[PDB]
Amino acid sequence: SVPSQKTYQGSYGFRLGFLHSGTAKSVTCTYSPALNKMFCQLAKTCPVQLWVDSTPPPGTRVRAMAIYKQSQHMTEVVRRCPHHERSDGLAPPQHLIRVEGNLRVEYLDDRNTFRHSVVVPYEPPEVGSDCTTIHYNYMCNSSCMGGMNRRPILTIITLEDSSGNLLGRNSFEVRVCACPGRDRRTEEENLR
Amino acid sequence: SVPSQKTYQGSYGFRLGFLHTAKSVTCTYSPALNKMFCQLAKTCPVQLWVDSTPPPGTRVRAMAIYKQSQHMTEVVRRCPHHERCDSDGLAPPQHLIRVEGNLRVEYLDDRNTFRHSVVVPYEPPEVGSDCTTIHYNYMCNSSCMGGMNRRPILTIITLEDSSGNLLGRNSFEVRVCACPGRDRRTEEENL
Amino acid sequence: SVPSQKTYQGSYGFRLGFLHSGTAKSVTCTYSPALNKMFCQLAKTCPVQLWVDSTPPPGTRVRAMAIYKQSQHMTEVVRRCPHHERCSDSDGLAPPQHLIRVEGNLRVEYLDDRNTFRHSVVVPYEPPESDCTTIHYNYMCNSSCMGGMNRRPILTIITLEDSSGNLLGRNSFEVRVCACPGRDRRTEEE
Amino acid sequence: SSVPSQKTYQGSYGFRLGFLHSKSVTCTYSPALNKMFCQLAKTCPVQLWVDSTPPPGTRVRAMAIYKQSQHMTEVVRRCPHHERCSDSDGLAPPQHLIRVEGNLRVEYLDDRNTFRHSVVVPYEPPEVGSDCTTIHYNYMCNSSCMGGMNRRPILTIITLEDSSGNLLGRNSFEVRVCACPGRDRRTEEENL
DNA sequence: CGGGCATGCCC
DNA sequence: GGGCATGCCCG
DNA sequence: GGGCATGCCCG
DNA sequence: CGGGCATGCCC
Ligand SMILES: *C[C@@H]1C(=O)C2CCN1CC2
Ligand SMILES: *C[C@@H]1C(=O)C2CCN1CC2
Ligand SMILES: *C[C@@H]1C(=O)C2CCN1CC2
Ligand SMILES: *C[C@@H]1C(=O)C2CCN1CC2
Ligand SMILES: *C[C@@H]1C(=O)C2CCN1CC2
Ligand SMILES: *C[C@@H]1C(=O)C2CCN1CC2
Ligand SMILES: *C[C@@H]1C(=O)C2CCN1CC2
Ligand SMILES: *C[C@H]1C(=O)C2CCN1CC2
Ligand SMILES: [Zn+2]
Ligand SMILES: [Zn+2]
Ligand SMILES: [Zn+2]
Ligand SMILES: [Zn+2]
Repeated sequence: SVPSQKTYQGSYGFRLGFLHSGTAKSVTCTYSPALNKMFCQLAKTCPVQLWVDSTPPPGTRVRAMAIYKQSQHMTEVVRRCPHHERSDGLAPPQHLIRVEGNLRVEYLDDRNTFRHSVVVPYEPPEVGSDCTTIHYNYMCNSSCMGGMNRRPILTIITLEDSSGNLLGRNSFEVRVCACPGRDRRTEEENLR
Repeated sequence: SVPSQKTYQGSYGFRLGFLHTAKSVTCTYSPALNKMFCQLAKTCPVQLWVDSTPPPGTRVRAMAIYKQSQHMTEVVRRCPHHERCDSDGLAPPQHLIRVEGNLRVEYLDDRNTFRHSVVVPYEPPEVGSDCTTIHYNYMCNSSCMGGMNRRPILTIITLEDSSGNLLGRNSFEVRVCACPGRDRRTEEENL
Repeated sequence: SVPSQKTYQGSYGFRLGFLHSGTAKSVTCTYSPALNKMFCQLAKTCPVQLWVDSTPPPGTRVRAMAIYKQSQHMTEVVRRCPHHERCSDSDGLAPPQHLIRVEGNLRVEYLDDRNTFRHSVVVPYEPPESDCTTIHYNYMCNSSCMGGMNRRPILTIITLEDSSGNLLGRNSFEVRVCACPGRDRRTEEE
Repeated sequence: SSVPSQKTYQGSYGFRLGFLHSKSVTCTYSPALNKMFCQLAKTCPVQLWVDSTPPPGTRVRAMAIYKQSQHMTEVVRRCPHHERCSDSDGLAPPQHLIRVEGNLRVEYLDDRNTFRHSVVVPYEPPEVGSDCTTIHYNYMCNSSCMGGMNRRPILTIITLEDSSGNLLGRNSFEVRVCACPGRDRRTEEENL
């Protein structure tokens, strides 16, 4: 079954935050609140903030998974194109989404659905901060032929206990493109 | 190594011909550039013109190479995406160049140079015709990532005997694109 | 014995020309007239123009050779550093030890001189398509490489030769291979 | 190549390392980073402290590995320039990064199975009136050497072993070989 | 930092 | 055919 | 000890 | 694009 994308704050008040990087043409990543859509470049750092009202228990994990947004493509596993599949020392070459700068990263190929995901332990924010940040990398362009092939995707962020039970969920659309600033302005202008 | 490009009409007067830039054209040839513009997997007719007919057993080989000397040693092959596609029943999935409509087509993977080539027997022109046309197919765009990767290529057409000895050679540049008529006008106007 | 660097226009009025690309920090190759010095990045295209008053005969060749500019280093052969001489930058035609390559010419020829041990690269002269024939040189080590040039400045000598090697003309220019030619040209000119 | 263990192991003899007290200085050790900053080919003293005297024939082996997990499987060796510099003392083969000075009983190993380099000397008990044994190490490449360590930080693994090579103890410390150890220690400390 | 264009694709 | 979608070369 | 030389990084 | 850091080296 297609994994759920429904927003769910859960008993810890789980919410996502994003950096507000603007729409300069050269911007490596930028988030559009009006679209709830992240625009980023291939393999560049894509910060995602985790916000909670109450700290989840030790053993809590944070999983990221991509699915196709269009209903006719939702049952197809999101994976890297054959060119980019051919790197780093921790992530499987087939996985679209990586976590950088975290040696506790763990990747999953699902036994039943064959979907890819990446999971890290939830770590509480630093003494001064009010949120925890994960540095994601997207390893294919949305336009990659033989891969996403111009099909829009969503990234589903799930807060899990140690057993994998759901504690909270949030999602956002992603476009991996060469020009995130240009493309965000173009789509937001097309809301008019 | 690097195969020869030298035009060589040889003992039989071997030369190439091409049919005769709108944005609908499946293929278009530029005499000014000696360059064929064609779309992926669409008919690319090349005419064989000879002054004298070659003997029975003569073969016609086609091979692609990169035009730039910095890439000329790299084997031209299909990109990873299209390699994973669309066979006609005989063409191996990694070969860039195919021949359509010839049951006697042979595809060669050289055991030593690793270069790909496609070979058909030479047929004399039909009654009333003064040339023999072979319908080639290019199975990747010049821009295909992980393949030609926007590098221009040349197609080398060689006339060979059954033993592989050279009888004649010609060549032409080729760009496999989505809008051949458009790119031909741009290149001819950027000179 | 050090190869000659004496400018000689010869019977064909042989001069060099360079593209004027400014001093932006990311410029891949820029020429300073005040210094007669080329600032370029490693393995990037460095255009050198050949200007002649009359077309030299067929068979004419164009050779490029690097020598150290300082007199106390002039007898040392300019070569790549031990690190770079082990890469795979091949290009299919160039020797791994040679500092200077020509890109985009299948008729390129490289020489290790049997007597002087010096490296040079030669291409056939081809008439302009332009008022000038351009050769695309690549320099395969930074001026600062340890065990190679080691921050010593070099001169590139361009010689026009007939098919037998006789001198038809000669010109030269200083070269710095660096990460940021735009920044370094400004610093050296200041 | 498989990565040698870095696990601290005091062993039956309570083996531990010590360092002398610390911008013109040739070497300096930072307790906050467990990191040694030293100059190329300069004396880098390392103290051996034991609670009990190991048996005769015990040896002390030093081996370098890259600290980052990405480069951990790569053998640490001298850059091509320094390997050709012929700056040998007469004992160390030119490819070895780590040398021992002032000990003619030194032995250098090019492991036939792992291809790792190491340098080993006999363990000498502390002299009368002393509490530790000092080995004077030399590092023959800067951390920044192109074609060698190439700005990748390394760890030095010191092992105590018997005559046959069996492990008796292990410690480790990060090391940066640079031109100005005092400047670079101050810089790295001040970034924490 | 990115302007300008290459190149697939849709109307 | 006009124009958009979307990557990238070189400063 | 400043401070420059110079490869590199970062968007 | 430049700003500026990393880092060997010079006064
Ligand atoms: C949104 C709802 C809930 O509150 C839980 C988790 C997700 N769905 C179904 C049950
Ligand atoms: C949009 C992207 C960028 O960030 C710069 C300017 C245009 N493209 C390629 C490089
Ligand atoms: C969400 C948190 C904070 O409180 C500040 C700004 C972004 N992160 C890290 C520090
Ligand atoms: C040039 C090509 C074609 O053949 C049609 C019309 C314009 N483009 C895309 C489809
Ligand atoms: C040298 C010649 C010319 O006259 C211009 C500038 C560079 N080349 C080609 C065109
Ligand atoms: C000067 C060099 C370059 O060309 C760019 C900008 C600054 N450095 C590194 C990348
Ligand atoms: C840091 C190093 C030193 O040890 C002295 C002073 C500054 N540099 C070069 C010499
Ligand atoms: C081992 C220890 C001692 O006993 C003195 C000499 C060396 N080290 C510091 C002081
Ligand atoms: Zn891809
Ligand atoms: Zn393809
Ligand atoms: Zn070098
Ligand atoms: Zn070194």
